[PDB]
Amino acid sequence: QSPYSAAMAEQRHQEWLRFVDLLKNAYQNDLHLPLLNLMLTPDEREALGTRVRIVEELLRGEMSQRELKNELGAGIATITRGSNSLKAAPVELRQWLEEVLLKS
Amino acid sequence: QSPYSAAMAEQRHQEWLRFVDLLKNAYQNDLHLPLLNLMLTPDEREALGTRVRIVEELLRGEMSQRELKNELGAGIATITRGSNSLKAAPVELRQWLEEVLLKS
DNA sequence: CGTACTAGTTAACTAGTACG
DNA sequence: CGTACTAGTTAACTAGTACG
Ligand SMILES: N[C@@H](Cc1c[nH]c2ccccc12)C(=O)O
Ligand SMILES: N[C@@H](Cc1c[nH]c2ccccc12)C(=O)O
Repeated sequence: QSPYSAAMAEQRHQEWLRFVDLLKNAYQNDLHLPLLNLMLTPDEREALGTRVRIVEELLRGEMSQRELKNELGAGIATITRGSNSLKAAPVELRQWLEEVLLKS
Repeated sequence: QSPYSAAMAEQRHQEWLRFVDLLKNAYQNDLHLPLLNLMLTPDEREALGTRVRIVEELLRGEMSQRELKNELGAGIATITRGSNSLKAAPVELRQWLEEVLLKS
């Protein structure tokens, strides 16, 4: 009896993270932006602004349900379906989401 | 006309950067992955996946224009229109592309 | 008070061929 | 031999209302 893969690494990284390695070369300076004008599009930083704005504004929960859609212009399907993604993720790394709002 | 500084206007984009400061908090550890599962989508690693595939395979030039389409499945309009993006970018920061192509 | 949902229109990307 | 084009389809995202 002998296991195939278990010691050192359990999950294998093939695509999304070899991209996060070149991102840390332009994150020390700030050259991942002319790099994003060659491999992706302006529509990727258009959907980062309004998507990161309904989550950064929902987690506060003061004026974010009926009265928020008029300020930016993002429907009630995106503002409350962004809430459905929070209940699927785990709590050990939802905990880091608290490490980046609370300010420690 | 002027020895130092030419034309005064001042301009800054605040959307992709509210996402780059919180991305640097999870880049020191590695919690930007549960982060990409609740405010990005699985199509955001399918676009960083296949878009980093036609550029990292075009810049070398071995099997990335005609014989590539069957190996993964992206069509000839993405692997040849991705070449048109390089002709628009500048050489001062395309130079950093050499800082991460030669070494990587 | 809050959420979920039913109806409403837009956007990128994919695939095999045409010519320089 | 290396690029770009004609024709083909596959997902994403907006908006305003009603019920628990
Ligand atoms: N994964 C997101 C999908 C999404 C696309 N565009 C959005 C804009 C805002 C919020 C969420 C989204 C969700 O279902 O929640
Ligand atoms: N700006 C890119 C947009 C793009 C979308 N999907 C792609 C796939 C591969 C390469 C580029 C892309 C282009 O037109 O080239």
